[PDB]
Amino acid sequence: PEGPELHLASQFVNEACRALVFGGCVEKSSVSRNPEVPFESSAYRISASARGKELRLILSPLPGAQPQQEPLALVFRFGMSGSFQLVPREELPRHAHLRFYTAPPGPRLALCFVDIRRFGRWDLGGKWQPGRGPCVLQEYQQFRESVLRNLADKAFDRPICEALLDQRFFNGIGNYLRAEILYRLKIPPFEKARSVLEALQELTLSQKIRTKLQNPDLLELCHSVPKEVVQLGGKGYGSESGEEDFAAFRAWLRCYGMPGMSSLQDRHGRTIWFQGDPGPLAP
Repeated sequence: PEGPELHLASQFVNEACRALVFGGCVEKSSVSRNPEVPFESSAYRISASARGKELRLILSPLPGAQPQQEPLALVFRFGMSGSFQLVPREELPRHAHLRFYTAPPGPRLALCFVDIRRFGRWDLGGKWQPGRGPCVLQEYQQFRESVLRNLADKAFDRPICEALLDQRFFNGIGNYLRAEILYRLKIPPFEKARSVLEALQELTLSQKIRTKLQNPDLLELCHSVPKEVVQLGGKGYGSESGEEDFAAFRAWLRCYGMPGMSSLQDRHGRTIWFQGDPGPLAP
């Protein structure tokens, strides 16, 4: 999964669990190799936050809840088939590996982490993945400055398409986004990353409008392009509107997996999509 989905998923969890009160223990499927979740409360709330390709659940016991329980945070990485679903209690998905049950007041619902391929993972604690840079969606300015400040790093010796997948600098950017981003500026996927960014290393609003507005740079699109998907996905995550959502996503794509577009393999075996010249560092 990539940036936008984790953000939309975090949005779905919050709006769905806003008035919901959960109770009991956090159940994990026996087959799952992920860690058990030491947690038990008669009444607790579930909120979510997203950063890059990670989602953080926070379990917060309500005042008066028993037994005594400190708030617990869990960080998730979805993987190929990872997802969060809110389902009726008697209708648990076959591959729900982590479940949260609602308290007696109201219908019996279950917030489940569904993942048939078990590529997903979660870790106890609320700490994000070590070394991952600022979120390109929520922390744009910190993201931009971090990249420019560390241009001398060996990561930018790599071709631009490979550097975009580096979560240490482009946290939230994945396979389809890098294809769409590079396509907008028609930048060859195999140009030296530093070369593409060297020019970017204070203008007034009137000055930015006249020069910077109609000519967005690479880093600007690293934030605005996935932001287009967020405002494309709407409140579709976790709904029955799955079919119509993916239809809008397919129409939004301009390069990735599109007819007429070229495709190569980076050093990681990941397929990069582009149009025209591959670049001086193409294998």
